[PDB]
Amino acid sequence: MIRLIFLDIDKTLIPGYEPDPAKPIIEELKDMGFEIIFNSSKTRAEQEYYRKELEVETPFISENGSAIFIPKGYFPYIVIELGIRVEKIREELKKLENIYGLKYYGNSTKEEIEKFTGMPPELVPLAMEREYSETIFEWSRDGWEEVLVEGGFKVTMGSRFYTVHGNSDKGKAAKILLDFYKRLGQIESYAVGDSYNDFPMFEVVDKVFIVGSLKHKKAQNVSSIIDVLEVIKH
Ligand SMILES: [Mg+2]
Repeated sequence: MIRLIFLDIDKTLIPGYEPDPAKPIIEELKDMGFEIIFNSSKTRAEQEYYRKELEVETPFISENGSAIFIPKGYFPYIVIELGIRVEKIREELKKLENIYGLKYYGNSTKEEIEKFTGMPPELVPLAMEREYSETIFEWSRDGWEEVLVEGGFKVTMGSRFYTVHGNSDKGKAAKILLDFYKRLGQIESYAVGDSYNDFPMFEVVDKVFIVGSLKHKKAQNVSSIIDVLEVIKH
């Protein structure tokens, strides 16, 4: 049987932006025989950095399930796009930008982005390589969300800011990836997250953990990712 776990990153796997704290977690999960799938709002460029740093070479899912990346020849990258291109999102944000005082990646400076996100300077370039979504760092007037929703977009609160994306989510992407594993055998699925963008995942796995206080029906709350591992041991 295949044990697979979907791991969110920000505010779930690591405290901040440095990968180091997660090394022990990934090693332990690997020793326990898990297939570790990152499923984060982070861009593919950002996740490739974490993957390389943590030696994770499994499929991963980016920008709130907007795309599934499967390493060439992984199953006995191949990209499955499920969201919408970021240029279409920016076209609409541009129209709303000066109506709602919006600040997002496309209209903010590296400096602003660092201040908004608390991101280490050297990592900001990976965050700016967006393919299917935007992040709203701030606004000066409410109402833009309703407008984007009616325009066909999804607005989902993440670990730090709202994310504007297309017609997909972490669960739709997880569900599709889970089918690939099912062709290989029986699966015991887990999901670990921390915010609203993680809810769609919870609806598709057997066991669910939430790091922090956000409550969810099918989810068991814990204070940290370490706890998740302890619980799993049993
Ligand atoms: Mg998160």
